[PDB]
Amino acid sequence: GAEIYNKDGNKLDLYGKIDGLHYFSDDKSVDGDQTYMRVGVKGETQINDQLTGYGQWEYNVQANNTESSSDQAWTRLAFAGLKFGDAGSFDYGRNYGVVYDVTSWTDVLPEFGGDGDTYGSDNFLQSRANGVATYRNSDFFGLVDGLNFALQYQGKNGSVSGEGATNNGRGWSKQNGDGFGTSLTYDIWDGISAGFAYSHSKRTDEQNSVPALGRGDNAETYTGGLKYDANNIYLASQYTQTYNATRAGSLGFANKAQNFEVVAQYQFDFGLRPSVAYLQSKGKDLERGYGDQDILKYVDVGATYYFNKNMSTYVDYKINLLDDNSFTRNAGISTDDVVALGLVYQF
Amino acid sequence: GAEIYNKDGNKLDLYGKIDGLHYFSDDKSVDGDQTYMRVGVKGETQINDQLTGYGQWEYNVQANNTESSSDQAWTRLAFAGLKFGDAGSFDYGRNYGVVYDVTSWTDVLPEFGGDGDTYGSDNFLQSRANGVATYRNSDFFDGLNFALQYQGKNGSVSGEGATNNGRGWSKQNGDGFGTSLTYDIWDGISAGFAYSHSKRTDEQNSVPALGRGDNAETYTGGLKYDANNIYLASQYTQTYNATRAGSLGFANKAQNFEVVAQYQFDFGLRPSVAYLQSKGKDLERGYGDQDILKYVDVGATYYFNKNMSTYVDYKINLLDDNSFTRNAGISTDDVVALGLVYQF
Amino acid sequence: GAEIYNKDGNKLDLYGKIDGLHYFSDDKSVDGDQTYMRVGVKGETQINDQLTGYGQWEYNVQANNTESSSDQAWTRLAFAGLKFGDAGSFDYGRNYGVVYDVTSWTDVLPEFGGDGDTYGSDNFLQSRANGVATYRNSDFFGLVDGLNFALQYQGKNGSVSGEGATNNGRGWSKQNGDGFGTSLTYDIWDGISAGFAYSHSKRTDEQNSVPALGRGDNAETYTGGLKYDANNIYLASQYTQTYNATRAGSLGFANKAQNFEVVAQYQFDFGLRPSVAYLQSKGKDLERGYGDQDILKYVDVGATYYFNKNMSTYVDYKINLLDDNSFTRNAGISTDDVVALGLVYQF
Repeated sequence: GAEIYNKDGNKLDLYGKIDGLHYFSDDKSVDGDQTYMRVGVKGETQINDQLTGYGQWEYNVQANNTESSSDQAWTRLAFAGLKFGDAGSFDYGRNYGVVYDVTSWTDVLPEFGGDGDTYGSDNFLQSRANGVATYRNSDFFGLVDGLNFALQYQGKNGSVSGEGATNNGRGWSKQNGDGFGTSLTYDIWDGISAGFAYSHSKRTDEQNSVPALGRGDNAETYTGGLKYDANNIYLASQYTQTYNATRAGSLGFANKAQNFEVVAQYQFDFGLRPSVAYLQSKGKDLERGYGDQDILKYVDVGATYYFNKNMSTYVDYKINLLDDNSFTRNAGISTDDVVALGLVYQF
Repeated sequence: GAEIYNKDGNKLDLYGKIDGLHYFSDDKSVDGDQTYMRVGVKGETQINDQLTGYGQWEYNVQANNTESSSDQAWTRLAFAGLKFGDAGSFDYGRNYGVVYDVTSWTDVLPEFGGDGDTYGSDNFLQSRANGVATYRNSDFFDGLNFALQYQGKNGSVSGEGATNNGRGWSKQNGDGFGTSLTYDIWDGISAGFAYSHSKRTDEQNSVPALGRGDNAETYTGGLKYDANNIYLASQYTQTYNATRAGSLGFANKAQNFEVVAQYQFDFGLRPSVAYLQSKGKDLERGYGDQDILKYVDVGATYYFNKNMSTYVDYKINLLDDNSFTRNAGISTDDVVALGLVYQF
Repeated sequence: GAEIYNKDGNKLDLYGKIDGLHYFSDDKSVDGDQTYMRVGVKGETQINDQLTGYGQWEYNVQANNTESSSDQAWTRLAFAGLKFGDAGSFDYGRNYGVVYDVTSWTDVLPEFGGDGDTYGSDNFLQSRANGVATYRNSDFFGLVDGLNFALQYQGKNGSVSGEGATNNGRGWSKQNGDGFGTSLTYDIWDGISAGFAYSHSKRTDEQNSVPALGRGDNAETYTGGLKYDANNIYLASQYTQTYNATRAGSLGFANKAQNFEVVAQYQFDFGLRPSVAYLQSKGKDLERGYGDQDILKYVDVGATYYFNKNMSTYVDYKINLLDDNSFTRNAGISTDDVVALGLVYQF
């Protein structure tokens, strides 16, 4: 929270956290210090009785490498928008894709989970993305309480140079063409919710030529999710079928993929919040003889102790169930277990 | 604005904007998402009845690329200074060159214009620069503002012409100075003049193919009308070895001209029309006289209030594609910009 | 200072400085504009009567290069911690090594001194380091007033690739293995203090193979310091003996080294604060025929004028006493004088 300005209908919210974090793992690419911090600003201005303008900015700053290292900070979110009361809201910039409106229900683990597992950042509309225009409608205007739907469009994010280039070029793993997404969530009963999400994007020419894995003109995602959040109990499950949209590590994309996440949590009155979860990502029809491969598969057990709204500490144990093989080695998929210890100050 | 601290005579101002921006162009180096944000801090402390100290920092953060991209943020401004009441002020750090005291009068377009057009950043004293010492005097000890500015050498990465903060030839400079003078002859009518003289580095005279000379010079004159919901501003600058000729180097001499007309409606709409051109002369490699920049700008901005706005800007590029534009990398396509800005 | 939030027992402090700085030197790697700024956040939350949580973040942003330059900003500090009253405190993240608890007594020069001289940043536990767990006890609980001790542990910070790698790899100069440190300072009077510091770390494989200078499995530092700070007079001395821990420029580490810093200052009532100091770093038993070599040696004279608590200006003159030879030339150690002019706004 930490509202630092609230004068003349203009509110400024300064949020962020400092996370002293350490990983223990046989994977040397993962083991070691993981300390980082986040800094953010939420701003809001009242234009008239029916119109409110807003903007948000979220910045990730790593603190686990030296003062001469490179690329230690990056923007997670940055968008400006207008809210027209019950009509809805629209914003554009770097924001979360609507697919995350459902898959975030399982992104509640102490440390692991979320982007970088079954889905990644800058991975079409599955997570945070560049240049997304998002329309959101709350409670179906004034009709149905708990019914939310969103419509989203994303412009092409092409290559660095060449015919498929845009001003903000990237590598094939983080490219996209013109695409759209839609999400729909409803609370059938108190504490129980169901959600659906769909996204369809054009694939770029470099995605079909540079990597060895993944061929197709369109990336598609079908997502369904459930949530129970009542009586100090949190239960969430999420199943997604992707087409030419799930990353197969360094090697490319999977032609088809089935991702599944499920998590169970309980919140004690004195602050402890133990958590158990299972995540898997099944790839199908891979090129170069890989065929059907496990991209992700692990069981997560951990807990978080909340001192208050500004301080917490946690332990997270990722029990990796992947078997080391040619695919995991060539794609760069980690198969070792990791234990995470964190102490977080939030503001 | 958004002053967040004001206790015991010390004020701290937190300003900035978040700009959801998108470009439409046949030029692939320009087309696509352009979302960025800026965050800044203005600080002021009162030392005594006649002395006030201050510092400012302005930071640009791009938001149009991935979380693994590189060089997405940079400092636009960072300087500390002392104010001697009405007598004037002195400050040092990364600040605008005094040439911008006049050329900023035309830097009022919805999206385009300013640095990156007839002049650039780190381009001698034309815009934001490193290591500038600036003295400013108000009402000339009335209504007449004068500035004297000095900039230390900003050399190469290594070699004889190196400094601790080395750069490439396009953004290098030697020891230089500038001076500016603006006056309001009538209510709402202003005239300005600016001069700049800098030593050029050896790499600027050896590495690029275009531009040869020991000194960079700038002569600028400007007019501005700002009254009755009407804004009119014009600016003419003649440079010598100071206007960039794209990737190829500098123009030996160049004539830049900017003019803009705007109207502010009471309900928030602000349409804008402008014309910009950059004529390079006496270029090497057989180029001779070349158009570096030439376009007509039309657009408008709607201000919801002091914290929220939306704008569209259309750059009608009048440059003809030829050997010079292709080799220098100068865009000749049109650009359309759509933006939604939150300010704090 | 500049506390911007203080509500419901949660305080947020926003600090920093803007330093308009210029160096004059025959050394082209040092001469020119050195303008930079610092921004920091100090946060504190009260959990209960006996427990307080906190976090701090410090960010360095250079302003002396262009808007197209690279790696102009980096994190100096980022850690989260808990205070259990008189029992002590613990924090983890990027923080100062306990050796600096003593050597900071001489880090009081107008511009020079500190990191980059006898010791550097990311240099085992001598200065700011990644992934340090620090326990600190003040006044020996409540029993011995003015007696402070600290115990510190640092995990391995290995290479970018290979067997000795961690997730946050660096080059050999800023690598470390598992290490620990301890510090002890006592205030005999309110202005007279004595301090001791010890540090022991395992060395990485790249530190013994890539550089030409410095061989050994363990890095050690022994530090003792004296300080007088009363009656507008500041006197401080610090002597450190290192083993395979002092950097010998580009060539590697010194097998053993003796560092000495001494500084004398006086504070006038009208704001002027003249300063004189001497710093030296004597290397011993260097390979390739270097033997005993001077790594650092200069006399510092300067002054700082404080306008108030938020504005200051200073001049600092480094009179370099190093003679140019084969070692200084090959290691890249500057032997020229430097004059610094600074104007600082603080918030």
